[PDB]
Amino acid sequence: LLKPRTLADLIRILHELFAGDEVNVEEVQAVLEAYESNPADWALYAKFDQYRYTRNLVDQGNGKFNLMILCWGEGHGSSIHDHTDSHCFLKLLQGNLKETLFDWPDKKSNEMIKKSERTLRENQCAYINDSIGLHRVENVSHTEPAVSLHLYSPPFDTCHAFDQRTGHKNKVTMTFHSKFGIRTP
Ligand SMILES: [Fe+3]
Repeated sequence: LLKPRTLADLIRILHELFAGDEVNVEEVQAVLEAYESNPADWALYAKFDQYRYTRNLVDQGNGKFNLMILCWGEGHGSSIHDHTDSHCFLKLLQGNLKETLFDWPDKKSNEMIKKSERTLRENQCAYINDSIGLHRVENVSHTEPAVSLHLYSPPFDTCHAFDQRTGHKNKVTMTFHSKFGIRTP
């Protein structure tokens, strides 16, 4: 496990770590954390939208994981969501994100209430999966966009969004704003 000097080396070490069947979560998190965000490395993926956060595919991990860059304008956030029985690693490349943790709801319609919340700062790496809980990610800044590096394994095309007032969930199809630096139709 060596310190990645650049995004490209980070991706090379990631392919080595996911070469097997089973993920060593702590080692992935440690190496994502060790990568010191350099904007020159990832400017190509930092494609923003005025109305909501964008998902920008970087690498498909030989089918073992999706590595993608998310671009969060001021005030942009996600729904409360799950991660489709996959691992989710979330590293801050620039700015700050607020993460709010929720428990899976009862089957009785009730307001979802937060377990916790925390700020993720530049270069920190958060980890989550469905056995830990659900979560919402937002850029609450009024002045600074955020950029995060997300790694899901196994990859998934769809997830669930949760309505904070009832806990009822609906299915959501992930959209890509770009793939490999190329904007999608
Ligand atoms: Fe998430």
